[PDB]
Amino acid sequence: KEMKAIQFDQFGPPKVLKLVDTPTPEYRKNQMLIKVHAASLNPIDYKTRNGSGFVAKKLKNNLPSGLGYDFSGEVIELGSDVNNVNIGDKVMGIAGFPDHPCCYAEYVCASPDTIIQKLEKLSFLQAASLPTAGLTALQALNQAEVKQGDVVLIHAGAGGVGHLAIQLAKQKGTTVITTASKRNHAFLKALGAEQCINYHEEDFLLAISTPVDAVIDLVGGDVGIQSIDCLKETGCIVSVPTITAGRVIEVAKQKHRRAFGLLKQFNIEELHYLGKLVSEDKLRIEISRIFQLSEAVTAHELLETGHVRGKLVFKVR
Ligand SMILES: NC(=O)C1=CN([C@@H]2O[C@H](COP(=O)(O)OP(=O)(O)OC[C@H]3O[C@@H](n4cnc5c(N)ncnc54)[C@H](OP(=O)(O)O)[C@@H]3O)[C@@H](O)[C@H]2O)C=CC1
Repeated sequence: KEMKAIQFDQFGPPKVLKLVDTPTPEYRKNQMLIKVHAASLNPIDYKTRNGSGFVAKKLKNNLPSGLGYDFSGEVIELGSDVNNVNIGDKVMGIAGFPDHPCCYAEYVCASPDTIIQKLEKLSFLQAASLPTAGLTALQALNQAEVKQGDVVLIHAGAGGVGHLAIQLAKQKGTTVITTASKRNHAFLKALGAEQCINYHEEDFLLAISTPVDAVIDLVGGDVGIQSIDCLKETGCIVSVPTITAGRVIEVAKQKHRRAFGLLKQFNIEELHYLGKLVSEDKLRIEISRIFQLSEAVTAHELLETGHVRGKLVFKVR
């Protein structure tokens, strides 16, 4: 009943992550046990681990805790009352979201409501890299009601959510403006960005010629606040980081502009859709580095720089 898993005993720097022997998750009669093949990293992982996030509030008196929500793998055990999944099925989805992060591990417990069948053409690494980043990109674009003709500014275009959002926005027929390092300019142009603003070189507002219909703000804080000034009268900002969502919405209200937060929800139909695109080479998931669980500290140090292009992923098997 043992497995290897990454845990942390205290909130702190990346060094607090440990590869630990731990029991296999318990599963209820309506849940399943999954042998994990792949699990991707998201910033929420390091914000929880350093204790800054809202999820850290709930785990405060409940450590040690695992980490990770995105996973890919094989169904090994099934509860008595699970009807539509079979043992041996290859699956992809989210586990333990939000209060029981657990995917940096060899086995996870999951509900059939938070997984789908992995398409055959998808690799396990691709399948584990998609759920959080992809569902967020899509639901942000939908919250902004992006249509063909619209101008869309996507901050942090080279990252996990961004690089997908750019591709999805291009496929919607929108003019895509984005912010990134000079180093990522060529990468983002190739994915469909019309303009890549080097945000180190000048105020990004100065680089934007005309009022924008939507801002997909993936940085938040003062960048999100600043983005309000480039919106059209009818434009809206979707500020995705949760910690400054309220602040950004308030300043938008004061500027008489529409603003939204975003809380990623699991959607079977959307993830089916995103996965199909990836299998048909119509949407690229950029996996910039593949780690073993043994390298979790290193992985988290890289992720916390805030300069990861695309996705980092653990190959568990
Ligand atoms: N509320 C929700 O349901 C969700 C919220 N999120 C949140 O959204 C945010 C982004 O997520 P994710 O895409 O995974 O993050 P990433 O770590 O993958 O994003 C890294 C990217 O950010 C860019 N970047 C860093 N600083 C700036 C800046 N000041 N201006 C413009 N770009 C910048 C970098 O570009 P470069 O190297 O070129 O400088 C890099 O490519 C996170 O804070 C995350 O917690 C994510 C998923 C769901």
